[PDB]
Amino acid sequence: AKYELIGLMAYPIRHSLSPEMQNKALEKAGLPFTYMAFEVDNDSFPGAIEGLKALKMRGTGVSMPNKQLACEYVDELTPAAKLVGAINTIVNDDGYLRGYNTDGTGHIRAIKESGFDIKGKTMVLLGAGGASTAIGAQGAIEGLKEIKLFNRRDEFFDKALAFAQRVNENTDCVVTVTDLADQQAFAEALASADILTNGTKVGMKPLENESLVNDISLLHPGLLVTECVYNPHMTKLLQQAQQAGCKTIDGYGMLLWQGAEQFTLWTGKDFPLEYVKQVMGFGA
Amino acid sequence: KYELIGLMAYPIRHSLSPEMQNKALEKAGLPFTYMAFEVDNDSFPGAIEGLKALKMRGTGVSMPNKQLACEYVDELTPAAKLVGAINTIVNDDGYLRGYNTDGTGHIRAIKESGFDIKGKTMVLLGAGGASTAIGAQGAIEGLKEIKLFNRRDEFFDKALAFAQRVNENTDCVVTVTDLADQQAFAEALASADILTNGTKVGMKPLENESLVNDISLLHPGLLVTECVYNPHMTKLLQQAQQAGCKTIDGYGMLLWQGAEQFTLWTGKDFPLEYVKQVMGFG
Ligand SMILES: NC(=O)c1ccc[n+]([C@@H]2O[C@H](COP(=O)([O-])OP(=O)(O)OC[C@H]3O[C@@H](n4cnc5c(N)ncnc54)[C@H](O)[C@@H]3O)[C@@H](O)[C@H]2O)c1
Ligand SMILES: NC(=O)c1ccc[n+]([C@@H]2O[C@H](COP(=O)([O-])OP(=O)(O)OC[C@H]3O[C@@H](n4cnc5c(N)ncnc54)[C@H](O)[C@@H]3O)[C@@H](O)[C@H]2O)c1
Repeated sequence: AKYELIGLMAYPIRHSLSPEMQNKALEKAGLPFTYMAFEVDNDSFPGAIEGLKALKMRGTGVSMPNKQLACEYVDELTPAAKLVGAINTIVNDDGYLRGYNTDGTGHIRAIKESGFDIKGKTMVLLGAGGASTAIGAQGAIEGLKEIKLFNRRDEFFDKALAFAQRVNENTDCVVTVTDLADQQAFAEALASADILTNGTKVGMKPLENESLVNDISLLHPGLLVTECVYNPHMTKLLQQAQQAGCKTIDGYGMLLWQGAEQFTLWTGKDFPLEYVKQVMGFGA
Repeated sequence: KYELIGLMAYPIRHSLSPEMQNKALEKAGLPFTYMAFEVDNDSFPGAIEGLKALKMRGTGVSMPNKQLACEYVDELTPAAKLVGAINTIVNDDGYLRGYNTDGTGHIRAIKESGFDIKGKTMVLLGAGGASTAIGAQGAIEGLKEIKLFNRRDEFFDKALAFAQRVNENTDCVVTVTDLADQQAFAEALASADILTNGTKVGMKPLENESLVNDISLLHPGLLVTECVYNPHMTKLLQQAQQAGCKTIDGYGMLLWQGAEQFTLWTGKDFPLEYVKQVMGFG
């Protein structure tokens, strides 16, 4: 009876790995919090937030299709989340709601944890969806000199443009958006890049048999390559990077660090990352 | 995949409901989790918004929201309408049903000892949540007469009106006597099968008293029930036991009340003997 509730507001909720990860981390540390998932869409989201406040829930993770909508229900968003226009985390600080995007802080935390310094580097970002804008937003916020966002001409292209505009106009980070079709612009981008980051669905099943990088000669050792895809754990892009001497960061790195960021936001304590890693079976 | 079952009250710190329900849930491996939420009259309406939006299976309700909660359910039981307060809400696809298991619980605890409430005469001490719950249910289930005594406080008037609702909707006879009429108390008692305390007397910081100043108001063979369960053995029960007469304690009510809630939420049978032992109610 002394535990606070932390939710997950989304629909569907069947395939989430947050519940087990947060709860196992919580048990390990013996903290007075319980994590539960709830089926919430755009129509019930407003009443769910009223519940969050009335019941004094500690917070809630947020997923499709409520991430953009949730931005309208918090009192405060971080500068990175305002760039993104979407949050996956809400923290209830005694009635005052703070909105965060731990996908961006997590991925950026995973990078730093490897001993890589973000400040002033050049990132070649593939995609402009939820993972990519969150990643680039935080990256800009933490000092990236430039971001060479490459996105095909699909339903996300204009999104890339506004994102670049927002990041450009609100940060000292220089973002350019280039059409993926221009392979030479891509070749020059990669050569000048310190980090290659895939935030697209390419690499994830069923498309598990492809990368946005046609030839490994396009990559150069010394380049750090990060992957958002965690299914499969070993993407084609990752294998290219490992077959080119590049240092790497897999999907599990972002997933675990992202979970950590949420955990600390809600508990104030450090996340037992190695433990959660083994317990969830992300080690093999 | 688990559904939430809450408790909406303030305070919540002392409630034994969370442990009982979660022990019972865990014993059967049921896909539900019970959790207490600190909620009062001002946050109750938003908390109900939350029960619907989050799709909770339901929620237990305790002070100070039992009366207010009746205005937030789509449907209430006949007993609940007589009491004017509920301790239980069940959410059936957005449709909310209110029940007062405190009534059914106490009555079930009585029937369970081997005693039949039909046609009997109960001397009912009190007019709060416990007493009106018990009286409502007891009346509905064939109680011939309810003689309730209450001091001249804020619950006296509530007692009068309560009596009226019951007297008007049941075949039960209910009277309201000033607890200060020591004579009527001994007399209206004299002819009684059941003595039931629903007041706070017996519970700390009133653990040294009883509303029974004499045993000659007790015919050892009589039935004395106590709502108080802190302490387990109240002075009113300690007298009764030494008096020789048979009694039903607060634990009986607590467990049967909890059982009803559990079955309403889960559809399963409550593991009462297990919870009893685990809770150390033995
Ligand atoms: N590791 C983690 O913690 C984590 C967290 C979030 C998302 N992800 C993963 O990251 C990936 C992206 O998810 P999201 O939510 O941002 O997706 P999203 O639907 O919001 O956007 C997908 C992006 O991929 C690009 N894309 C898709 N197919 C493409 C193709 N064939 N060629 C070129 N571009 C293509 C789109 O233009 C778009 O910019 C998914 O694999 C998801 O599983 C991982
Ligand atoms: N065992 C269970 O399941 C269960 C359930 C509910 C309540 N309870 C217990 O029942 C008792 C009553 O709780 P409630 O919710 O009905 O309280 P309540 O506030 O609603 O009503 C209190 C009643 O006690 C009377 N009273 C208070 N002090 C008195 C005094 N000094 N002398 C005479 N009468 C006095 C009042 O007039 C009133 O009628 C408490 O001990 C509570 O813990 C037990």
